[PDB]
Amino acid sequence: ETLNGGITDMLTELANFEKNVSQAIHKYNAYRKAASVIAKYPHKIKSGAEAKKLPGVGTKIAEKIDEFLATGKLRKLEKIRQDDTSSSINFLTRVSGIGPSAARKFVDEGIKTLEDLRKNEDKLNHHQRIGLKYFGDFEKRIPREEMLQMQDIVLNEVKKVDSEYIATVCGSFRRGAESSGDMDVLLTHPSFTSESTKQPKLLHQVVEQLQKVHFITDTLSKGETKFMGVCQLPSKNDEKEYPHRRIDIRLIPKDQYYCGVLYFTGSDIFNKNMRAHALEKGFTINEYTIRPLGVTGVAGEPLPVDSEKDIFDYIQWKYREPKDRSE
DNA sequence: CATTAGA
DNA sequence: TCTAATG
Ligand SMILES: [Mn+2]
Ligand SMILES: [Mn+2]
Ligand code: NA
Ligand code: NA
Repeated sequence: ETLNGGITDMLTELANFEKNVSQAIHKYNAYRKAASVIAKYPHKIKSGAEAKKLPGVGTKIAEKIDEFLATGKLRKLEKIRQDDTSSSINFLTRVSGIGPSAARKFVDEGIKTLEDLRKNEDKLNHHQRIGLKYFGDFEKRIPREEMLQMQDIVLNEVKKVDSEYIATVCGSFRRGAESSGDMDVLLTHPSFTSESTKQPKLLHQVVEQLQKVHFITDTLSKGETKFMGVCQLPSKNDEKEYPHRRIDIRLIPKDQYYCGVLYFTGSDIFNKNMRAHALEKGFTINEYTIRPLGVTGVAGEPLPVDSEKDIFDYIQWKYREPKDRSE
């Protein structure tokens, strides 16, 4: 956690580089397990050989471990960091919609800067264009204070549309968080569950409403169950217009709402930890259900969940407010 | 690990 | 169809 801090960090620096700049899933995969292992190890790695004993660490990495232990730096790491080609990628990759693959390609064609990207908006698909457009606003965090106004709105339309809808803004926002990166709204409806062959409009009508009033200003991707767009709080009585925010809305078969809600409320840790406990307590949890465990090794049969509680009760835990689902 | 765009 | 990119 700090005892092997640099080691794991340099390791991941290295991994990440293989995957993005290079397309070496293997080495890239290599750096990763090593990094995973040395991280666990309970003692201060004092040399490559010591490290070497570890599963995943071989000669290649052991050698890096040394140079780093001796000189508080690393060649390849100095080399890479400097490398403009590789920096370029690490940068373009910041555009929503641009991933490594496209970053490489662009770069090759010589598009390295944001500006290059502008002069060449033509080579960019919708997502990435919108991504390019709001690059600035997309990088900004969401002051909770705004999150509240946003939530406040979405709820009203959702409802105005059909009183039946149930919406819950999940995420860190949910968990108290002072600011969030983007807004996740989980939605479901009684007339939509596990069997009942969809009702795509269900998702569609809200979107349309939301757009109707100008909260959604753009669409990145809309499917029959998961809409991914951009929103904005009405720039009041001018002088202060609000930054463009990322928003995601997803339809859930009402029968698996809370499971989802549980899940997207995180945190990653609260999750696992919740997950591991349900295991002892003879079950299993996942993005959509909780199935009692049978002794034959495994077992199924989706228990009936009516609120976040039921999940709790099932695994027989203490209902933990979202506020404390921090780990 | 699943849902969407795109070509 | 596959393959990229988000989360
Ligand atoms: Mn989020
Ligand atoms: Mn999200
Ligand atoms: Na070994
Ligand atoms: Na990106």
